[PDB]
Amino acid sequence: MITIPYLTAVSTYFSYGLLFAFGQLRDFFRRFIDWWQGYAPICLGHEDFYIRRLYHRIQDCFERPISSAPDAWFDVVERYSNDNNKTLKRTTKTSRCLNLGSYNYLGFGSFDEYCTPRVIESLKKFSASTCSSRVDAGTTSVHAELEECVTRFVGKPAAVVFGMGYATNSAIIPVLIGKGGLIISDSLNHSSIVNGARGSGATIRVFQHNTPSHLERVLREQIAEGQPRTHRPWKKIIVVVEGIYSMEGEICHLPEVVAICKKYKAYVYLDEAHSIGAIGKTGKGICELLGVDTADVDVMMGTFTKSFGSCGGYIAGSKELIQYLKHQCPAHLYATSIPTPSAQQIISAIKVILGEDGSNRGAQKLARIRENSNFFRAELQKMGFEVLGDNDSPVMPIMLYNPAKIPAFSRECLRQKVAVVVVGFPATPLLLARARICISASHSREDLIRALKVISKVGDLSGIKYFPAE
Amino acid sequence: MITIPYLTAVSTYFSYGLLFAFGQLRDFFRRFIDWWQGYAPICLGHEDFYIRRLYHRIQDCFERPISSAPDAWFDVVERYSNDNNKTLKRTTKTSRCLNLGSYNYLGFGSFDEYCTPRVIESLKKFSASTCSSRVDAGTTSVHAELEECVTRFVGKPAAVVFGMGYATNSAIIPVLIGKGGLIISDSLNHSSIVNGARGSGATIRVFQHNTPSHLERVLREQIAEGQPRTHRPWKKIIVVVEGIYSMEGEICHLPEVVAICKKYKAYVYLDEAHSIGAIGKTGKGICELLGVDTADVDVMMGTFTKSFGSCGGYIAGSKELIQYLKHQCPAHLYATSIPTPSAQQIISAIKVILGEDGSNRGAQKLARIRENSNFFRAELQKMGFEVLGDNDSPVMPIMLYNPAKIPAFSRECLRQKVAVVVVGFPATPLLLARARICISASHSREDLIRALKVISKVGDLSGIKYFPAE
Repeated sequence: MITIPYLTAVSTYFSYGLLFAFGQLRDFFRRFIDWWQGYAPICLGHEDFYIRRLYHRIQDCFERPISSAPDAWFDVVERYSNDNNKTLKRTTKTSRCLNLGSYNYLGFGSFDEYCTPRVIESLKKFSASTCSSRVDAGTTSVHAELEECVTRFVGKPAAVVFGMGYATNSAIIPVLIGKGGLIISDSLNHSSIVNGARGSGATIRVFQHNTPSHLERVLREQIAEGQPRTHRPWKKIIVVVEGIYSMEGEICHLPEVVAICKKYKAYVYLDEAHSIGAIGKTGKGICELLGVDTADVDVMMGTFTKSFGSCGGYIAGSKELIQYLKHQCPAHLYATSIPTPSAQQIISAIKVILGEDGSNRGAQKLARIRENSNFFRAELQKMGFEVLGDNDSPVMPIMLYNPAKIPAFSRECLRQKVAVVVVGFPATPLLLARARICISASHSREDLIRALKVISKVGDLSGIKYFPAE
Repeated sequence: MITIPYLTAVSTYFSYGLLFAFGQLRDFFRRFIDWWQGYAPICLGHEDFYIRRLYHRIQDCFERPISSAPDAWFDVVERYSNDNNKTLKRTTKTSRCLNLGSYNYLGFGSFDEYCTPRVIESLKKFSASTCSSRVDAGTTSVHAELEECVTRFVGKPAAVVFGMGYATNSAIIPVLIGKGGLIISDSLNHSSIVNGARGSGATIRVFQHNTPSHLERVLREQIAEGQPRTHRPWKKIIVVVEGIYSMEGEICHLPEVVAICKKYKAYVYLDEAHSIGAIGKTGKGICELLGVDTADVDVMMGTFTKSFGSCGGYIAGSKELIQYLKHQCPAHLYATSIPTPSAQQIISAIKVILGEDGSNRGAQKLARIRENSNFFRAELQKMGFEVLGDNDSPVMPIMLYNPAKIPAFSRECLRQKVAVVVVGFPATPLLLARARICISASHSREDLIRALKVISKVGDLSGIKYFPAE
């Protein structure tokens, strides 16, 4: 699924083994110096080896504090050590870098003159948020008006909105499935989905990432073998897939997945976290870009953090599914309602996207998010880099493959006034370290042109042009 | 289940091996002399080895033709060879032996003055039997009156009567169970029951003869493992047992079997072939002797050949079972009805047994069948023989254990005017050859006394007094 140059797959294992060897050696001279209030230690000796022997070496590439709105250009605060690199502290000095590590695709995480004036007015009339849950006193009028805009937008009959995009997967999967069920998940699913599956009693299998000929062969075996020990019938089967598989940048093969789930009478659980304002000619997600009937999928989970510039989540489906969840979902019963100015800013963003604001800049954003991604991705391939994903996706990871290139590609770019994101080993597979580039609809062409020459010059030093240029 | 003297288990295998060795040698000198119309042979070379090398040596102990009614005393025809023992032919000379190899328990296979005059009258008014089946023109009035006497006698709501006791098991088991079902049979079941189970598509397991602690352990495994390859659920389970296990003479442990079949929701199929006029204070069978509610068993098969002195069979059960069988049983639809004088002789025998004939000799038979069996069996044990069965059973096999004692115990007894039955290897297990003694209610005490001294003198020569006398 990823083409790896053979000579680089060898100098990566060597680079990791050298780190392992020096780390064990150094940790062996700490265990004999600890000779100099009775409870067990907070953490054992060797459960955080790669946290203190690999992460602390490059800890200045993460948790960079900014002091400006998440815009195309922000200010980055500078940090010193003051005690030989153990606890970084922040100065007063700042910079002015190009934002390429945020998520605001449509450029809503800013001050725009249709949403912020309405949200400020919906603040001084409702005071932040209610202190009760939604079934007691936290269902304001704004919370009832917003659950209609989401149903109109997404397309399904009814929807529920929560206040966290991570609790939208750990507090719902236990409700729909329980013990005796099955969950054929995709390999590269978020942590929230797997934690939600663990919170119930269901069994989890995994089919190969983004290929249906392997999804069929797993369903056949699992229905022909029943429960793992007492070969009862499987009470249910649910298949979980994602719209755009981030950190791989690929659009899912939805038409070929739904067709196989219908045949074996399994259910489908879609996850449009990255693809609900980005892809599509109207912004309706993958079910519109790929031309699939929205009633073939049973549940559709989403998130407003990335595109609409406001926290939250939702679930949409048949009108009895929503009635069941509103009566038996712990996140709906026990948790405080989503704040009011954080719901007005979703209402007034869906109005802009649908063009009901009077102006017509709801289509300029949708066109400029595409004419920027198709340009950046095309230009990176011509210089010989290795970028993944298709042509219609806001994310494009660049593969690095070497643990030592992670602090080299980031420190140079920050020094030349460009900010990016890099991902290491403990989170990713060992061999696949990458950098993630996020392109928004607020970047101008003059910025992408200037940022491509900064990247092309840094990529010569590290030698990450694995493919041949022209 | 049978105590075998060790020194006799060794001279039996030696006796059989010597027969095997001489047989192979002799058959090897026939295959080279056959040198002196194109179709394949009727029978291969070596599928009837024990028919021509073991049975032909003692073929004069079987198929003895008699020329008198099956009474306490009959006439046995004498046979010569005339061509060096290849084809026995019958003479005109006869004998007068003591009948100990028939089956008429209650002494109905004779000329008694309440049944024969009625049967002769029901003959000259109905001419043998109808030439049609029962669903077209073979349901005479006598056939409708007889199916009421059987329901009154047996006790269950409805009953069907057939014309053969062997077709009463091969044409019904296919109807009740089919493919996907299970049949836990007892080891020592008749050939008809196993053939009937083979005629359907059901699977057959076997539990250990007359022990319930092994019946439970088979049901547990078979319900915990499902179908043998595709672990579906078992569609049904039926348990087949017999009232009195002939050729072992034991009464079944019915109360401990029904209790375990209720627990696992299996069905029960009883087989009262040997125990429907013999045991019981009224002659109602094992369900009366052992005190078990007759509604705990689902199907009850029987036979009129042994006790009532007339061919036939029956099945009794719930009024919808009979309605289903009368509409979907091949033996009821395609086969000629049971003859009329052979049904009148069952009606007029059940009337005698129930005491509705005016006289009271329906209880004299039931008492004299018991005071004769309890005497004969008690006297045989005191002389040191090995007899099986309980105290309430008309059959008592005497074990011989040696293939050469089969023609020795029979030829002597016939010479001293006593007729018995012996059973060999191809039919029985190898080690267990026996003689079967049948005691009726028509034998007098003077006959049993005289027959016991003939047996006690023959048993000295062959040395079949394995147990110690007093």
